[PDB]
Amino acid sequence: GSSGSSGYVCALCLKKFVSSIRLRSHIREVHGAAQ
Ligand SMILES: [Zn+2]
Repeated sequence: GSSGSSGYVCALCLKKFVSSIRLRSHIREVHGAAQ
């Protein structure tokens, strides 16, 4: 396997973030996966 990508990226909007949490909540406010 190959390595590279360090940061985290959304699975829907495909947007990169600073940390995991910052991305998690983003999906709850932007994507709101708490339906
Ligand atoms: Zn997103």
